Amino acid sequence: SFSGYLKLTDNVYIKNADIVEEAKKVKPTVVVNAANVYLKHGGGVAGALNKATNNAMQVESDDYIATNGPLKVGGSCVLSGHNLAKHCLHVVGPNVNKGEDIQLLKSAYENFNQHEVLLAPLLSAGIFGADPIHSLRVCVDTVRTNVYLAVFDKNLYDKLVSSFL
Ligand SMILES: CCCn1nnc(NC(=O)c2ccco2)n1
Repeated sequence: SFSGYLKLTDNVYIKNADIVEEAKKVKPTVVVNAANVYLKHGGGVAGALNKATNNAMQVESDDYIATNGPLKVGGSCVLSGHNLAKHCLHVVGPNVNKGEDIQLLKSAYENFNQHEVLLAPLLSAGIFGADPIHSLRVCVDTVRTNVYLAVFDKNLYDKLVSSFL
């Protein structure tokens, strides 16, 4: 199962890890992708997860969008986890760099409650432009299921742990 995580709360754990390497090692039931509404996995966590699937995640995602149209900011869809997990839960956190409502971050984390255990990144962090300290606080105050957070950046991981209330 998951190893080397620091316990933050009853149900939230955190580790300085590359979520792709973590997914290949654990092969969890659910890996969360930091998706956009179009499921265009170009960069950040999405670009890295997609590259690890040899673009199979993008091919599956384009078929999903062709059939269903875009997701909502704050929404999600369950697709295959390919070689990384049983399932990938593509969750759209607000992208502050695109002027999206930061208040939708709680709605985005509510998607995690439909899964008993997940390997996940901090939503809206990184290239999505939100403050990761705020993302972690919304995560702990919203998610009730078991969430194993992988934070790629060591310096950010240390700041998140040392400032956690
Ligand atoms: C790229 C280094 C790790 N990192 N990942 N997301 C962030 N972002 C921030 O620290 C930030 C954005 C708005 C306020 O603070 N840093």
